[PDB]
Amino acid sequence: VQLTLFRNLDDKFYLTPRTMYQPRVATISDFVQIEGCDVLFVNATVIELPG
Amino acid sequence: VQLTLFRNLDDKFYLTPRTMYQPRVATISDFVQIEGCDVLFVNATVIELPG
Ligand SMILES: *[C@@H]1O[C@H](CO)[C@@H](O[C@@H]2O[C@H](CO)[C@@H](O)[C@H](O)[C@H]2NC(C)=O)[C@H](O)[C@H]1NC(C)=O
Ligand SMILES: *[C@@H]1O[C@H](CO)[C@@H](O)[C@H](O)[C@H]1NC(C)=O
Repeated sequence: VQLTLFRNLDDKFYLTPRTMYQPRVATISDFVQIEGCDVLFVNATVIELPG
Repeated sequence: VQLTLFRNLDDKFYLTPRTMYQPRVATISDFVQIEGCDVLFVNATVIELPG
């Protein structure tokens, strides 16, 4: 919960801390899969998902 | 070590915090592999291991 998720120009997902701006490439081990969604989530397909 | 491991009704492994009951599915990235076993470990086969 200490990381922020954003998107670069090429629409790749990146993570950064909030203490300093040190962006890194988001991988599949950085996420937890849950049943429901949210209205504030970003919509993406399996093609654009993190590797 | 802040998470508790348990089994759901379909014999699938789940992890939850001990501050609130917020269960989530356990993945292989959540585990550390060691040589030995204790007597209080659940017996399982490679087939029924977390995805
Ligand atoms: C997990 O399986 C192991 C392997 O069978 C069990 O260890 C055996 O325990 C019995 C008593 O229940 C002993 O008589 C055997 O000698 C043990 N075998 C070995 C190879 O150590 C273990 O008890 C099982 N654990 C659980 C929680 O069911
Ligand atoms: C995602 O799609 C849903 C419908 O499935 C829509 O209501 C929502 O506004 C979309 N969200 C974004 C961020 O585009």
